[PDB]
Amino acid sequence: ATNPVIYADAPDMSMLRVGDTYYMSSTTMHMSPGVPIMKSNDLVNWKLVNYAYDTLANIPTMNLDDGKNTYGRGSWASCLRYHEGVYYLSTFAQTTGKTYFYTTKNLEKGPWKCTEFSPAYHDHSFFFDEDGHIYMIYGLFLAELKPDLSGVKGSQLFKVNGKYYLFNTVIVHRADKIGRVVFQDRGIAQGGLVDTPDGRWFAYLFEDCGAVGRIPYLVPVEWWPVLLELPDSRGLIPGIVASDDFNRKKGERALPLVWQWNHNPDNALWSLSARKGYLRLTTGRMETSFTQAKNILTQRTIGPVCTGSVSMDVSGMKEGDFAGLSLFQRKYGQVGVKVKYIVMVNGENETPAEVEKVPLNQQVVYFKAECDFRNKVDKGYFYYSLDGSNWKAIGNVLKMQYTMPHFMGYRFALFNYATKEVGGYADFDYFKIEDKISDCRWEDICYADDKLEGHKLDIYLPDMDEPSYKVVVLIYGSAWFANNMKQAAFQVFGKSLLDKGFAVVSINHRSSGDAKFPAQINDVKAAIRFIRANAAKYKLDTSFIGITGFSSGGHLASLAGTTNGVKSYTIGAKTVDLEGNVGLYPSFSSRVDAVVNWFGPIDMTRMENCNTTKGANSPEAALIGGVPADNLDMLALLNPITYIDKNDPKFIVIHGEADTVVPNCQSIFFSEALRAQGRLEEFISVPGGQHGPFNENTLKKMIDFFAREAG
Ligand code: NA
Repeated sequence: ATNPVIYADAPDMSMLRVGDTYYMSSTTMHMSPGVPIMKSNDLVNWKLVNYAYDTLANIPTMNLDDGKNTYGRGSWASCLRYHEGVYYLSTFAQTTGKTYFYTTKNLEKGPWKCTEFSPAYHDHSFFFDEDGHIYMIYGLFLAELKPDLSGVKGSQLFKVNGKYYLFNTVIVHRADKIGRVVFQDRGIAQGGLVDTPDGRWFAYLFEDCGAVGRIPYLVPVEWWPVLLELPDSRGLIPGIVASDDFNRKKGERALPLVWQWNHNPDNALWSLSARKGYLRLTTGRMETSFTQAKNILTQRTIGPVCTGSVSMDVSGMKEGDFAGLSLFQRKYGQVGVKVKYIVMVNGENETPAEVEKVPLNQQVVYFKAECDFRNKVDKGYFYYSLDGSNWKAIGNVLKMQYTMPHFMGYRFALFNYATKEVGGYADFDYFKIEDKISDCRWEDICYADDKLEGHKLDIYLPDMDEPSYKVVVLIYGSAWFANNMKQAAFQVFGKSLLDKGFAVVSINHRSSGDAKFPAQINDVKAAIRFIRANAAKYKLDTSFIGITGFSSGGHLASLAGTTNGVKSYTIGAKTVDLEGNVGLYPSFSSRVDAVVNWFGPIDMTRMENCNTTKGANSPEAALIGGVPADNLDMLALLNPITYIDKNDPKFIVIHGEADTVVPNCQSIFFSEALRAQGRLEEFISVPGGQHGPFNENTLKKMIDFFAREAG
């Protein structure tokens, strides 16, 4: 029984009481239907009962025609009143520069008598006075409305106890006929007064809580007003957001009130009688933009965490169509079946970005979208699935940002649109929403105390519920040039390790552009230090931490392997701090228990023709910030062979016979040095070859090895 009383995007509240009931209008801007009315009995448990209108206007901006929109605009702050048996609801819109008035004797069922006129009065608060005139404030200005509401002859006005209090930081204006600071706390502003039958006062207001949107707040009021002891809440399901099996009894609302379209729907192109138990979105138009697509169906996202889901059927789809689930704003995130490949897109940046792509060989497919708003971390994880339960992660994390436009919370979104060919369809069996979260995925976690992307890692647990998981780290091949390719490492190893029962931790390291060696190994050891220190939190059994990587990721994993317990080292004139002071957990161990090295470079003194150094242009020259031939000491210091001993971990080195960037010989140099001191478990020489083209058998041996050393 706490605040926020609604952890969801319900901005520009206009609230009132009528007996034992509470009512509240709201802003959804460019959604259809518009101006949602919500009912409550306790000020705590809310539910949608009605909307003021279906569509606002039949104009290109509102209809998403001719590449035009009205995102952020549409129906804005409304005014809700009850006077002598009739409910009175007003809003305005810059989308048509008009003010609209709606009246009914039953706020839940209707019907509405409607009127409209120009201009739009900005955040107007109309009021019935006991002098018998209908006033209206806005901006601030005062004026008198006509009787039949066909024209005129965050302001919210309330007369209490024969004094006029206008709400607008919150700033109340008192007056006897028709100025202080009353609240200044986390910018929780805009609203008015509401009383309880027993005479307790509250101020209904909202905060900007980031991605989730703009969330209602109730504050107790004492008497001037001076800004929870209310019944127990039962969340926002099914009041504000609900699941839908898309099954309808005789004469039932076709779409629960929880549903609102993006802009004016094309009501020709969706149906619930096409396939009984299924929603069928059909295409009408070829699009160049996701946000110019019609018949995107939506509910709100909810805090503090949430998860949406769907089941689809792709048989109907045509060449170039794209239908799935979205976390939807300007900076959106998709996951769906494009034509068939399962695909994620990340539209954070201007151009959309297809991240990962799996082929589909079924027609029934599932999707899931998670949201972590907890302390405004504001991240969206997408998954797919071919099955009821077995959820396969896909693509990067969506770093949600509350942008303007669309000036709205992130919504779940069912979509299906064409790029090449119209007529195709996509069935949806159900939509499912829950206030739970898996917490089997944390991406873009900082393992040092900085914002640098070089110091970011992604955690992944197996979804098989177990108190703790043994860890395996992934480093990426970049020739030490990338600080941002931990996502690529996951797509290669991730799934296979996860099925065996391993927690996976792909990490980033600072590029050779950012810093020079030993920055790269300093980072690896810091990521590991972080894992142990935060182990309890992410259910990580750090009795075992494996580590692996391809090319430079193999190099760094190997160098990590041989330097267990090594603080520094000195060859010739050159010393090199091998552990570092990157994070804030130097207390903890940077050890690893098992290494697998995929065709990593090792000895750059024999990198060229298995003999000599390379030029000042080669990746190793960039890594040390110096010309290899003349920095022969430093090349040995970053060589893992240097640090091999009997009590180092077991290794598995793997390398193709036709690898044209890192030769054969590098791995063999390493495996011989190891095996001599009993460290090499297995050297694997793939006849195929090539720097990556990594197969069923080689992959399976990685798993079986990590499993043997872990148990
Ligand atoms: Na050693």
